[PDB]
Amino acid sequence: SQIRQNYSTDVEAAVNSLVNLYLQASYTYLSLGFYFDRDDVALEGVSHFFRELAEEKREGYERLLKMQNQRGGRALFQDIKKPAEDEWGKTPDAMKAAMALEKKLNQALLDLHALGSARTDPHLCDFLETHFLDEEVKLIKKMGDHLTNLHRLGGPEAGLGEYLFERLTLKH
Amino acid sequence: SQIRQNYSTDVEAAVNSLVNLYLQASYTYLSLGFYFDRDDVALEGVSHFFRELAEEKREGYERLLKMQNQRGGRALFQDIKKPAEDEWGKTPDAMKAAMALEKKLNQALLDLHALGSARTDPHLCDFLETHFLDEEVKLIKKMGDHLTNLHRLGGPEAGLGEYLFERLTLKH
Amino acid sequence: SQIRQNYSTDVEAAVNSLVNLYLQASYTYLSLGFYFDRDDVALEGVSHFFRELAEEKREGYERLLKMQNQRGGRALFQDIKKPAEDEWGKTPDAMKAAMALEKKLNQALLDLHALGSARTDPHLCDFLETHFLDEEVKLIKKMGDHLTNLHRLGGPEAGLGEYLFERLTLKH
Amino acid sequence: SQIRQNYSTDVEAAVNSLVNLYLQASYTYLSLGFYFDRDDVALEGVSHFFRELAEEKREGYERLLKMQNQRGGRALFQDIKKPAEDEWGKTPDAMKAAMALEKKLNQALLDLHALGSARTDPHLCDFLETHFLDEEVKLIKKMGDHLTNLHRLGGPEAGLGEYLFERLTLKH
Ligand SMILES: [Fe+3]
Ligand SMILES: [Fe+3]
Ligand SMILES: [Fe+3]
Ligand SMILES: [Fe+3]
Ligand SMILES: [Fe+3]
Ligand SMILES: [Fe+3]
Ligand SMILES: [Fe+3]
Ligand SMILES: [Fe+3]
Ligand SMILES: [Fe+3]
Ligand SMILES: [Fe+3]
Ligand SMILES: [Fe+3]
Ligand SMILES: [Fe+3]
Ligand SMILES: [Fe+3]
Ligand SMILES: [Fe+3]
Ligand SMILES: [Fe+3]
Ligand SMILES: [Fe+3]
Ligand SMILES: [Fe+3]
Ligand SMILES: [Fe+3]
Ligand SMILES: [Fe+3]
Ligand SMILES: [Fe+3]
Ligand SMILES: [Fe+3]
Ligand SMILES: [Fe+3]
Ligand SMILES: [Fe+3]
Ligand SMILES: [Fe+3]
Ligand SMILES: [Fe+3]
Ligand SMILES: [Fe+3]
Ligand SMILES: [O]
Ligand SMILES: [O]
Ligand SMILES: [O]
Ligand SMILES: [O]
Repeated sequence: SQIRQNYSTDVEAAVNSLVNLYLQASYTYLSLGFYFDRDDVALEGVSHFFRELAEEKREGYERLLKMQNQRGGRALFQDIKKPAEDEWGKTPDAMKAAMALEKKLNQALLDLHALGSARTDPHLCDFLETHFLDEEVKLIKKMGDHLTNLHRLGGPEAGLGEYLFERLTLKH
Repeated sequence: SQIRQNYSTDVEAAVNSLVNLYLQASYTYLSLGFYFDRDDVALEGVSHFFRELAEEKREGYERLLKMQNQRGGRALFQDIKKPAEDEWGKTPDAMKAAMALEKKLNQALLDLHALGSARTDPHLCDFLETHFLDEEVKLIKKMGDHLTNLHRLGGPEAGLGEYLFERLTLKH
Repeated sequence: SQIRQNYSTDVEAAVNSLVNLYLQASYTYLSLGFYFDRDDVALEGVSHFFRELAEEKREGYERLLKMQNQRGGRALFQDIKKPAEDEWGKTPDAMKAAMALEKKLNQALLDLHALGSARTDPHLCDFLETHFLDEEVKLIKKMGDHLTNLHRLGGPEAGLGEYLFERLTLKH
Repeated sequence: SQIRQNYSTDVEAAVNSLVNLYLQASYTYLSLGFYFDRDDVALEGVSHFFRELAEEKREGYERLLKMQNQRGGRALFQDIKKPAEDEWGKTPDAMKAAMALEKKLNQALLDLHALGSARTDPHLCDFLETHFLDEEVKLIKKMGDHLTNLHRLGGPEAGLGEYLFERLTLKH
């Protein structure tokens, strides 16, 4: 590139990888989104929650792609692996799947910050600090709070709790 | 003071004491406030309730400090004792702790009115009558009502009741 | 915590410590605030300056407590040590006390950034960088400017300078 | 009176006395007001301060007269004693005269509250508590603050301080 400066081939390839990971997470959220709208699941607020996460994740990869172009990197796409399940169980299960996905995304973000820090790339570090890390922290805190409210509503009287949580906590 | 008039050294020192008591109650409410926002407690409305009480208590001590200055008293600060617990249990427990704290504040207010009455200080008596006593009565009535609603929602099906009360009674 | 990730027990405890330090500074500012409103001190603008600092410091600890909850830390409170003086002298003295307090807060902030940097916690580093460090720099620069204006107004004609500075520099 | 109830002849006569005292204070403030507008005194803000006090004191006696009528008392007027001085010196002197007058008014108010308390007349006590006592406290605190600012501006460079205080503190 006529423009590339302080932009290591390692960051470029790790950014390409994080992009595939965002694409895959978006895809997972899409699947959870339509799943909770099945006539036999029918939890509109849960469906909305996950549709919104698919949308947020898309913004993630679009922003990584834009930063790749701005630094003089070359985007390279791989296949997007289908989501890990085709049925997602009940709200607690789905929510725990989502937690696990967000934890993996967060680790991948932290790993890429560590790497850019190690290649003294402060622009890349700042970029992640600004557009990604706090977003992850806030979102994980929110899923944790959700898991705590579902747990409190679970046990013997499981079905009623799931209805109430979707109705009184999730936006529909 | 060039300004002090009918202001006994006893009232002045008791006002200093009530100030430390307000500081301490504010501090207790702060602690209850963040506690109910822990990812493993996650009761936003309860957290809001107690944050608001911390704020109200701060107004209390600021008003006592201002009246101290207006009467020609000298403020004197002591250490603020940390709250009595670091974990606050469930909503009923926290609410009973709050009740007990408010009852102690009310007794301390009544005691200071008695004392100013005994030093024939009608300004101090009126000041408490106007800015403190009815506030205490209204607030204790509210915590009592809350305790009655939690009791009605308690027993075997404890977790569900706590969710509903936070959702349908507390402002979030 | 179901949510904690990359959050060292050292940062958590140092955050708890910084919280007690903010509580203590807020308390010091409260004391300076009412002091300058005594009928025998009577410098409304100075009183306003310090009341505002008490308020800002409270925002500080509330933000640290919120970040503690978001990271999955557990808040732990200690006693709040009373302010170091009960009488604060003249504006120059108070202002130098405030400078010293802000310098200690700044060092404690820098130390905690160093520590999170050493535990490769970029979220914590960014958090301080964003909500604390520049605030400290701006405020210390402002107290320094104030000290320079008081010095210029001091010396033989001390009392007049203190009146003018409160009237023509501080917001009342 | 067809209306009088729980209204002792002692309160009635003490209310008549407090009225003459308010009339006299109003008269004193009138005198201080025009004095500071003499071409050879020429302190507009000081003049305004005292004119305003004359006005406030008039409201005082009008309110006592109205309450006398409402309780079924009979107003009785005596002569109004001329003010104690015809020349009032400099701002510090006038302000100390005003302080002394307000202290005497406050004592007379406290004495009348004590008396109505002793005749178990809660209406009269409340009336004073509501329309008089806090007004006195606030005003004395304000004169004290003023005296502190004048003192700080006094000494060798007396004339300049008096100009600045009238210009930068008093409303003109
Ligand atoms: Fe959307
Ligand atoms: Fe969105
Ligand atoms: Fe967005
Ligand atoms: Fe969007
Ligand atoms: Fe399957
Ligand atoms: Fe950085
Ligand atoms: Fe509030
Ligand atoms: Fe409030
Ligand atoms: Fe309020
Ligand atoms: Fe408020
Ligand atoms: Fe414990
Ligand atoms: Fe009353
Ligand atoms: Fe009253
Ligand atoms: Fe009363
Ligand atoms: Fe403010
Ligand atoms: Fe502020
Ligand atoms: Fe602020
Ligand atoms: Fe603010
Ligand atoms: Fe001392
Ligand atoms: Fe940064
Ligand atoms: Fe930054
Ligand atoms: Fe007027
Ligand atoms: Fe008026
Ligand atoms: Fe008026
Ligand atoms: Fe008026
Ligand atoms: Fe004379
Ligand atoms: O978004
Ligand atoms: O409030
Ligand atoms: O603030
Ligand atoms: O007035």
